[PDB]
Amino acid sequence: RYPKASMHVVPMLAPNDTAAFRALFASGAVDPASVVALIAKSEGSGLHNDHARVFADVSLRTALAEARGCPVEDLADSVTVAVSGGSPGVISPHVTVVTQEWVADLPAGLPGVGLVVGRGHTEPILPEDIGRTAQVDKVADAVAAAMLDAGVTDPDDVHLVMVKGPALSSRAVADALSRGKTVVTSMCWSNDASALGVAVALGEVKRDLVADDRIRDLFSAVAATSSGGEKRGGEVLLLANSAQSASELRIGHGITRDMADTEGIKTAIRTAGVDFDCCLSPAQQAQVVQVFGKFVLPGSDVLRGQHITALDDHEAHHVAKAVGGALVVSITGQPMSFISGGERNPPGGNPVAAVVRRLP
Amino acid sequence: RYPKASMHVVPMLAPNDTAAFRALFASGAVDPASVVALIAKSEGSGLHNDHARVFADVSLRTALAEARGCPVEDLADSVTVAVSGGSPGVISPHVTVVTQEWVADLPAGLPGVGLVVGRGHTEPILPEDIGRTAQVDKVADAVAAAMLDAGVTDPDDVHLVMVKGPALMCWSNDASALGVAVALGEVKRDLVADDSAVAATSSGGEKRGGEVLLLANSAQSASELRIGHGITRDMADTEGIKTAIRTAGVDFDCCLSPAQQAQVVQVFGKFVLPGSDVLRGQHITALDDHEAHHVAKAVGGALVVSITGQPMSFISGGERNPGGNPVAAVVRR
Amino acid sequence: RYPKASMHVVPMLAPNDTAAFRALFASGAVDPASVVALIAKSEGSGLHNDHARVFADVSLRTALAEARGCPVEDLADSVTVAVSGGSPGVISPHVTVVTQEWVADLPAGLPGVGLVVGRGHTEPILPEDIGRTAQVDKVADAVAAAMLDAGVTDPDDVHLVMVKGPALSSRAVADALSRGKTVVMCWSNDASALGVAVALGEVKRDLDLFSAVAATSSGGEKRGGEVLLLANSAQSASELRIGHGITRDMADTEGIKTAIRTAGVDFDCCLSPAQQAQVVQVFGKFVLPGSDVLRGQHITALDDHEAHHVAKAVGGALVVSITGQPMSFISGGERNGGNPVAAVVRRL
Amino acid sequence: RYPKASMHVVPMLAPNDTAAFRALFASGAVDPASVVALIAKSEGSGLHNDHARVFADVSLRTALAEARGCPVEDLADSVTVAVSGGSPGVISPHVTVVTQEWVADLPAGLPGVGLVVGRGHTEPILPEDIGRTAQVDKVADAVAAAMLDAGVTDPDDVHLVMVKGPALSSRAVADALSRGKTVVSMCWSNDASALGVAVALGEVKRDLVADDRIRSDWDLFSAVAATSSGGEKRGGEVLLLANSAQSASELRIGHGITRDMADTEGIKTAIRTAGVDFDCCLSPAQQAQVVQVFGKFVLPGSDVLRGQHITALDDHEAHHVAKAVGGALVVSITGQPMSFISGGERNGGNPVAAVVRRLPA
Repeated sequence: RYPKASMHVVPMLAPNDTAAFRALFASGAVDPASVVALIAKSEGSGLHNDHARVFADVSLRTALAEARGCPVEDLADSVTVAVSGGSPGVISPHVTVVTQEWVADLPAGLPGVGLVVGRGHTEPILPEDIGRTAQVDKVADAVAAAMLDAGVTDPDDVHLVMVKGPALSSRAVADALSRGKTVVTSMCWSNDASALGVAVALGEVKRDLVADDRIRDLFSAVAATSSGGEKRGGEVLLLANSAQSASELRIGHGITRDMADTEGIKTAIRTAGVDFDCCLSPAQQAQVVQVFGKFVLPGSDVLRGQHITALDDHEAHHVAKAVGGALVVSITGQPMSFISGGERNPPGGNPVAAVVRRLP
Repeated sequence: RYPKASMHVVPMLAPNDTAAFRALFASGAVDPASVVALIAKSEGSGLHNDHARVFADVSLRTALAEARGCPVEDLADSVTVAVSGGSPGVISPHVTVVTQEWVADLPAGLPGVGLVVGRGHTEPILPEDIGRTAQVDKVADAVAAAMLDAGVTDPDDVHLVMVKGPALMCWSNDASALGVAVALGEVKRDLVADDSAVAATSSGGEKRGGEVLLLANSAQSASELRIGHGITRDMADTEGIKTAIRTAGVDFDCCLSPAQQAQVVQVFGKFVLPGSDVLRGQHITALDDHEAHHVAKAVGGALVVSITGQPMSFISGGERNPGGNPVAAVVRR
Repeated sequence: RYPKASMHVVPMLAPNDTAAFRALFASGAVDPASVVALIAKSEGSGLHNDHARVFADVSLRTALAEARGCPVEDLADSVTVAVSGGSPGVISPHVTVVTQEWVADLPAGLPGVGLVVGRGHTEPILPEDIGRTAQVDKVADAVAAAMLDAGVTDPDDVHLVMVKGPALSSRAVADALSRGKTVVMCWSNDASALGVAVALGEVKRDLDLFSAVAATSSGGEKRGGEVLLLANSAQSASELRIGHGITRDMADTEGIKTAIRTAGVDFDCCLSPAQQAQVVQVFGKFVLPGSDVLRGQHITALDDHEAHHVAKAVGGALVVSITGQPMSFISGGERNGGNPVAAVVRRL
Repeated sequence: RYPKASMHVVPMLAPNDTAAFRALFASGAVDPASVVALIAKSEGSGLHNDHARVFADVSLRTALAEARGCPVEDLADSVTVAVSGGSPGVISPHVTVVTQEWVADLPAGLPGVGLVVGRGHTEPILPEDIGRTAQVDKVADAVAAAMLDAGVTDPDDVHLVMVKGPALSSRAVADALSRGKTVVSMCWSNDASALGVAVALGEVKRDLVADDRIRSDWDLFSAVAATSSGGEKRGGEVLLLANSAQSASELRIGHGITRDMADTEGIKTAIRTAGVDFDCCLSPAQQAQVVQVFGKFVLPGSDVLRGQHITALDDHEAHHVAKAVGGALVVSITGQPMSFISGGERNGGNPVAAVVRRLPA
């Protein structure tokens, strides 16, 4: 069997504006039953208590389930819904719809490698596990599972790994206590452990070097981790390439070197299959289907030898995404770009992945 | 009487960090008596009640007067102090020190036109004038006066005009901008009633005296700098910045080389909120956002700095308005 | 036809937490078909683009229609859903569920006047009407209609009037233009408030000119305005009574106290725990003050970028300090120095 | 010698508005040379990078020094300048000017105990000390020194202890590393400082202190500590307000504990124990007897209030909101917007002190 993945980027005027999204299926353009991921940007704060984000999640699930003719509960483990809140500046709220179907015959004429999607699920992550080696392990297992689901064995062909974990709630800690266990305290821990899990499963870090005392040098260049809610089941969404891919897309990745750097974005675009020096032409820009950039706050308050306010700013989270969005969009000309972050900090360095067209 | 203008960009770790600024003069590198403008970015909100901004203003004046050996009151109309609050993201707080002296003796091999600075003062602007034609007129007079002070007569050689007006705010700014338009012939005076590509207007305080700071070019310039300008087409556009850089004298297609980047001394970009919430055919949140003022500057700073690689860039704006934002660049000549 | 109004205040841990709300009906405690108003506080910004607020609105409707066995579209003109965003400080997010049944025996036991609820609907308010006398008039009609629905004729027995109006969109302005008409949120609110004043005789239709009891808000494109009115009447079978007061300045508790007292609680300065518990709900609108002078001193309340949030924080602190109940309906934050506050207490 | 302390509360329309402040001295009403503390509220964010706060600090010092006829550097260790940023809602920015002179003879007719002010200085607090027992100890020493400076030996007569400590700067950590020491910021310094106060006042036994329980064992606290930290200055500072029988002051201080975020009883207890006799409300006259309130409104320990969920810990504007609430409470009782409402940092009981008039018979 050969995998055929597609991406459709549709706008949202509000967290609950599913008009264009529904039109995608109503028009016959996309089969709702083949949808494997929804990756969205919503308007709002982007903070841990952003209810708009949840609103978008709920709305998108309800729309998709309606289009499938199933009740909403069914979508439980069949689709990855990842909504990142906060869409400052040039970032246009949207949802990227990811489909994948498997076909008996490989189309001919497809150059090099092509996009493939894998998904994975963690064993329940108990509150006692959060930020600790148990989480690291369970995530690693899920990532390996996702690599297998995508039919990928070379980790250098894995270009983006999104992990959704749980965070510590008061009900969670109460549960831990009620079973005589302790907790690390929250979201910062879950995220770090998750990132480390990715690093382990992709061989970027040796498992021997992991311990609860060293969790919070050891990095993944392609991890995009987030945490929240009470759901103990973690989830992995993996985007890679393979020679067996029937997709008309290819993914690449890069590392943004500092807060003002465009080269990481460019590298993502270029390694995905677009050939250019400095700028993209309109046509080349249009070949870029989606960019997934995580713009976490920098490691320091020094930028090109000068002091910046980016760590001191009460609005740091918002500002970081604003800057990232400005950069990405200035290159691609496409406001509907997936700009996540600015939680906390390759030192100084942020991941960015690009999905571009791969034509026969 | 050739004019020789220079710019020295020095960092500030805080609104009252005048260390590097003082070192500029203490080292003999710059003559404090030749300082004609201070143009700074401070950390803070950028809003009308930003006291950090005022803190930077007060601190800078006190430092400069100390370096001059005069008391602070004397600087009253000899130096233009313009502090724009709010330095989000990649913008590094700083002060651009602008000097100008006249020299008897025009030095040989300077290509084309060169940077010149002019300054002007309005008649008192009465509260009854704010946002009305009287303001428009008084500002226009001050701009003409500034053009004369710089020894410039061709308005196509004027590349930046900063106006500082009083408040009782959006009105004062609009009237001031119109004043600039009138004085540069961009708009006919007849078309003005109570019912510019290069204006950078701001207002605040009770001070009835408006102030103009004008940056232009002239053939008679002994300056080792040149200024250019551009128009930012929408919120995601880098072409206006590039045009500013290019027309100032840097020859490039798409990107600058490290050397070329280093040839850019300062950028003065005003990033007012867009005219609409549509950008490249898509909805954006930029007008709805409670932090719009901050975000606009963040975006502008990201753009400018991504091109020049210099965090100490003068990114102002955040005020309210489908596009069209002024940017000036000062480069080596 | 004797009216029996009740209020059930239930917590929400998030805009879409309808657990306690659903349990209200599932337990048999409240009949969902008798629900006439949902009045909620949600977590969020309280600003014009607060989607959490909308999230709560949608969630509440979807929960009430479920408990009614209808689909959600029906709740159409039958229930007033009013969600005020922004719950800073001591304000606990919640929904006050307002039921009203008509019935047969007037009990006795039941001293003086009692709570009654009236509802009303405006003629479509066209964009050309917003902020103008047409709106004033249509709102006035809707308020009169609501007074009638409640069986009240004396406007001195009306103690709270909530108006939901439309605001000006682009699509609205485009509409006005396409028919050659000229348009004038702040506007819609003022006109609505003036409507209430007219209908209650506080201001003479042929003219400093406030309503002491109006609580107005505007938003969306829906041309149909809505009135929710809370009053008293001698014909009321309710175990509750409503009163109102005016908050004199930003630091004043006397308006809250007056609301409580005139609703039927007898106290001088403080309430006892028991008296506190007699207070079922407080509806206070804490709009920004008229000036930046307070007890002879300068305050930052008008300059503050977070003014809207801070005003509610202050109001919530005041109300809750008196009643000891975090689940209090504290709205406002808009720009204007006297604020309305109403209290609903046990009759008993 | 008998101490005579006074307090003059004057408004500020901006961080650098020293008009009313200067008029205080120019009018002869107050002797600038007797000023021992400036305690101010400024407009601004209240956050760690609030430059308006610093602006107020600088402005006040410059004004005071000008009034003294000395240069500003001299005020170095003679005056405690404590500016708390962020004045939301009903809080009117202002500066409370604290004077103290010593007199040979005690005026007669002064009932009970009276206000006295003490000041103290820590040994340099090294970055390796921040949040650790070394800080706890150095602060304790400084508080004992302040108690002695005020002529007070009974810790039950100490009603407010303001500690200004250092915080961990990026250059501080570099220094620590450069000397082979470890570190761990502002929350730590504050906790350690608070513990220092608790130790020096006998509220907590020294034996019970350890680096592993400073932040952990929340049982250990001081009912009267008001701690803050910031800057690079290694020298901590204590400002202590107490009572004594030897006081010639026409004021008396009291304190209370705010039980939860919605509680007025702590404020009331402060007022009452300071010398105002009332049950529930104050009369206008009684209100006017209250000269200043110093309340620290740090965020609550939990998000449960009177059995319900509140947003106060989740809110991105928590720091601001906490002070808005506190200010509402204080001002609702005293009717005086110029009240010293600090806090906003993190943790469910908050200290509040009140200074009222104590008139001769």
